[PDB]
Amino acid sequence: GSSGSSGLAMPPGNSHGLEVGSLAEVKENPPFYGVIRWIGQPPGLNEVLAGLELEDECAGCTDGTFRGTRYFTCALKKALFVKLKSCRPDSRFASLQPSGPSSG
Repeated sequence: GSSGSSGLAMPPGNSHGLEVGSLAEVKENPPFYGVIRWIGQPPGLNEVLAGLELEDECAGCTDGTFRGTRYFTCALKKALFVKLKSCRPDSRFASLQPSGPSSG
């Protein structure tokens, strides 16, 4: 076990903690940010693809449809699918103890 304070780490699993609902980041040329939506493998190519919904409307993306198979419901031009294995936890909106003194 790693020597720290925060646990819930499963490197042997996916990478750290990338699941539906949680924010993640993809390592590519265009630096963008999106939250996970659907995580699965289409009928043909076995690969954990986590559907990320881009906050910014970029021309070229889809409305949450991979290979003509809608997994979730999102806006138009704000759904980019990527390999979950090549994803990174996004702590852009991660909070830890809003206040110091917890003892009321």
